[PDB]
Amino acid sequence: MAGPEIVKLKKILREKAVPPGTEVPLDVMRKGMEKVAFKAADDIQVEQVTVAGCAAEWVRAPGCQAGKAILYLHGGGYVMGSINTHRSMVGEISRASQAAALLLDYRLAPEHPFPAAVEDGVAAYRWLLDQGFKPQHLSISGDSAGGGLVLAVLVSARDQGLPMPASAIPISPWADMTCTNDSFKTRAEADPMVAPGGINKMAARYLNGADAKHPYASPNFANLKGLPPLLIHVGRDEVLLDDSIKLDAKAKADGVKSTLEIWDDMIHVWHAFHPMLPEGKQAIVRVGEFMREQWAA
Repeated sequence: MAGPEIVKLKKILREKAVPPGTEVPLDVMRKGMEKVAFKAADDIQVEQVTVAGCAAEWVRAPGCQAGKAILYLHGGGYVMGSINTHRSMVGEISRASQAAALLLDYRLAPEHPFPAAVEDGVAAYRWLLDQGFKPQHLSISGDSAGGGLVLAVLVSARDQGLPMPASAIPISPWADMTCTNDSFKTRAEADPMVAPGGINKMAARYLNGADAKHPYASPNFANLKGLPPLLIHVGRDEVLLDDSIKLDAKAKADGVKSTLEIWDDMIHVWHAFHPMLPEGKQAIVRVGEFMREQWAA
């Protein structure tokens, strides 16, 4: 039985979102998301770098432990989103985890379709390793499309004989490009956050004709064996619930140490609304603890 903050939030999201079924230009969507992006806390500091040909920032909250890093892979359907749209939540994750985060501006579709984002994520993880960061001091985290891409980067890295990080935290991941999961209807009406055709257009654009079941496009179909300990966050009120429930079971089957938390009443990447959502704040804290626990073990 729900908190007033998530209830005032859902209404605002319903009010401010584009009516269903309506088809918005890509560059309007890109600009929309840029332009309402939260501003990072004033005590977050940032450093521009280029990694594997991409723009990135090191995002450093206070408390950052020397020698630790998180590779962060932002959300946005694989077609939008940027360093700017995610700096605020990654800042808070850096805060809870006491580790600096590398926030990658990875290649976006449709200008760069799949596997470009995966090539970039793996190339960044490699670069982290060429910098000196030890695998046991690493973590990878990502929301939505960034959440799938986390798993995809691991399968791919692993497949290329790269050593796995200490932990991985997909947040509301999209790990099944087919979008055929039951929670797409059972959960439709409770979710203010995601429409498709909306989400289907994104997959169409990312894939550009490629197998929707490719392990690296959709890791719910991947051989997950060897992957590091996982924590998967998802909200009960998202159409993408089933992605996480199935990812979790996939990881379990494949011998992976996985932990699924389904947050009651929560929406898609409710972490991003931390400035006014007690639950956003709490779940980020939790992402932190998990990282440090696995860096503890």
